[PDB]
Amino acid sequence: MIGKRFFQTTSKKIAFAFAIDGVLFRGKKPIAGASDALKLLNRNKIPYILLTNGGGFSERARTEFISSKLDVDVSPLQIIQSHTPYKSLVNKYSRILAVGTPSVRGVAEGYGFQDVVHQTDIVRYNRDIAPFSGLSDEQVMEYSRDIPDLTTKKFDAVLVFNDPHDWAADIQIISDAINSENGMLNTLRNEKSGKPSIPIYFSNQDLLWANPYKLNRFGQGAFRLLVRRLYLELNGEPLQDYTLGKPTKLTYDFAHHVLIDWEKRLSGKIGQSVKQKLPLLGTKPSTSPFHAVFMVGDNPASDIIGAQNYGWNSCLVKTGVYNEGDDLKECKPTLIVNDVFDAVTKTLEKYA
Amino acid sequence: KIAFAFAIDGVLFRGKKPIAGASDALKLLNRNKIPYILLTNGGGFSERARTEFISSKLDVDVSPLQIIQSHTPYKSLVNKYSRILAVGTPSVRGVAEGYGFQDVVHQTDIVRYNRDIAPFSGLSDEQVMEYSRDIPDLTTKKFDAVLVFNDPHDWAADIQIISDAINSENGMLNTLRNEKSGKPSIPIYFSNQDLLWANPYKLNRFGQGAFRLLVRRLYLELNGEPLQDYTLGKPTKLTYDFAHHVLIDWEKRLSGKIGQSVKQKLPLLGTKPSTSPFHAVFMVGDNPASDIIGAQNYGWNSCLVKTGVYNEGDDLKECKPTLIVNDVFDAVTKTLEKYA
Ligand SMILES: O=P(O)(O)OC[C@@H](O)CO
Ligand SMILES: O=P(O)(O)OC[C@@H](O)CO
Ligand SMILES: [Mg+2]
Ligand SMILES: [Mg+2]
Ligand SMILES: [Mg+2]
Repeated sequence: MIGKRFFQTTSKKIAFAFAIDGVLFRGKKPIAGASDALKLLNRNKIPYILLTNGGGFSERARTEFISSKLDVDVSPLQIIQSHTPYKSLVNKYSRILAVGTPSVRGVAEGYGFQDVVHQTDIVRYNRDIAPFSGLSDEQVMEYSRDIPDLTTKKFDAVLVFNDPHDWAADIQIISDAINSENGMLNTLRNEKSGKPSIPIYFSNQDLLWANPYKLNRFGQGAFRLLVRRLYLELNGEPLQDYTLGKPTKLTYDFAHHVLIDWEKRLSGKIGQSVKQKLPLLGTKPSTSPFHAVFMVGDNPASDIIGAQNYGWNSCLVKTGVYNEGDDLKECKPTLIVNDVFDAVTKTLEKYA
Repeated sequence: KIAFAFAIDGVLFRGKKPIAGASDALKLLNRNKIPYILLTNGGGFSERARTEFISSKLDVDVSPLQIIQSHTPYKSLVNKYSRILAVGTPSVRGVAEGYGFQDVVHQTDIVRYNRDIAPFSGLSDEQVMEYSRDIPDLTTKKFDAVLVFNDPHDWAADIQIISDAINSENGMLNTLRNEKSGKPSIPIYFSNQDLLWANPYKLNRFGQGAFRLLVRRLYLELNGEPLQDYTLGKPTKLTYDFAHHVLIDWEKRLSGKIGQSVKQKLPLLGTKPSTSPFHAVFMVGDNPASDIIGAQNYGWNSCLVKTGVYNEGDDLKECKPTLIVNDVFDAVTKTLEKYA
């Protein structure tokens, strides 16, 4: 690094994986320096991915939005959102309750799930299932659909894609499913268990996240704690669930595959028109071309501990969840810096 | 003298629909001049509005003076807390104002103020305009307490906003205190700990007790200490004492010792009645964890019905109803035939 320019010093490959909320954006507004940071990497063909516990729309839709806001080209191949690894569950669960904002229905169908039911479809079917739903009539008409065989075909899993926006209904409906008789709507099992009636996946355990507001807000990790609390109260055993998203090894392994394939494309070893193969859930990449990968994040409990457990390096920024002075617990970030631009420039200068 | 205290949900009504025999039961008590109150953990509207609705649907006369709702004893708090966050359905703002609280803020008024405070609020712009108000000095006047009147209908916002108040710097909006503690930044009251209740749906639904467990779980997660909260509603002693006073006074009005013209003095919170003029009071409820254990701990008798939360065969791992019966009419007829 020299002033604003980068200068390759070695053939050793360094890569970055960026969180988005609290690192590149707050809400829909870019963080100062975020555009400059990715422009520098693009200019010098340094591989990076966006590894975010956010979600709600398709990978293409989200990267097109980011590209336009940051004035830089980000490929849909560069992003892993919280629910992206759900692509690998499509052959496992025929009918899913896809929980999230109403846009997750389209995301789930796009991934290939055979029979997607959104939680608003159950409110639509019978308002009295969710007595504390806030949905107005206009919202029910926009969000929900009549579903064939809603009450005669079992649900096979609950997949939480992102945070839904009507939690008294969302929590009631999830609880109904995981305490049902073998996943049939309108049923309740006789026997208590730590094992839910059908499996339930959460894609993000972030208790807190940084949106436009000056104070950290609860995220899906908080939602998960709430579902779990009521499950325990009804069963007397903690809920056996599945978790994906940072800091899980499941998500880091998936992300690592994506990064490896991206670098092959970036370096011209693979054509821009070659379809990308979905990584197998639970598998470590065969190779790893990177001398180091730096996770750039704002949340010690997600980004930093996730990178650390995985064996990646990490930059902790101060533009999101973390404020200087906060207890890092067992986190030892490789660098702590003000913002994403400083993260990239200081990492390249030190480690490249 | 024998008296009755009825739960409403799962005993007299499922949602807005009367349970069969409910009307006949209260008409039987009226015909025979037997005093009763409605002691409910539901709420949302003023005492008068609720009893007018019940009177209409059951074709009987129920006085506003006969009901204690979850939040009725909040009337005793009006000279304690100037500005309150009044949480619940939008009608609870009006209930609070009617009670005499001086500066009532509903949780939707904070969503109106800044949508970014509640990123997972489901409120549409039309709902915000209908439910909320333009409160003066939301950010420069401290909140004095959080009072949960009934279940609100937008829990991601409602939980986020209550969490902000109880972790704030001394009640000021847009602040977060530096030190963790089991003591919330301002006091918080819940009016109903019912984990479950019976609405029109065939399976029991979560109630405010579930909402309370959720607020407490995130408070514990941020603070490492359990939340020091206040709780009212059945089965609490605070609510039963309050109801007992109301029952006493209603019987004095039913007989004639007190004239109808007389304004009813508010029972001060936390005090037991000086007297106890009833041979027996029977609490008629559907929920063992609320109605039955409440009456039992208070020293009242009880009838558990099967038209709400309880199903034949459920374990009653603690409480012992005096009678278990099919419905409210069987509770009334069987109790009178045996204990009157
Ligand atoms: O910082 P990101 O990109 O992982 O996203 C944070 C998410 O928890 C948003 O809910
Ligand atoms: O049976 P009630 O009349 O006390 O009402 C039960 C409440 O939990 C309803 O929210
Ligand atoms: Mg973040
Ligand atoms: Mg709504
Ligand atoms: Mg009841």
